[PDB]
Amino acid sequence: AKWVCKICGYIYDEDAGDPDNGISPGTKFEELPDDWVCPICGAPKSEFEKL
Ligand SMILES: [Fe+3]
Repeated sequence: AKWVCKICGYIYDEDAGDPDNGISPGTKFEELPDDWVCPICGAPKSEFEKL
């Protein structure tokens, strides 16, 4: 799945993960740490919408 940061437009792609911030590819959004935030704008998970 992809999820979009409603603040900045960043797309969290679960296939890509977010390895620079400790997230391996294939990590589902729901598996992201509570303290993970948009690596662009720092918005919390609450500001993401699933596409
Ligand atoms: Fe953002």
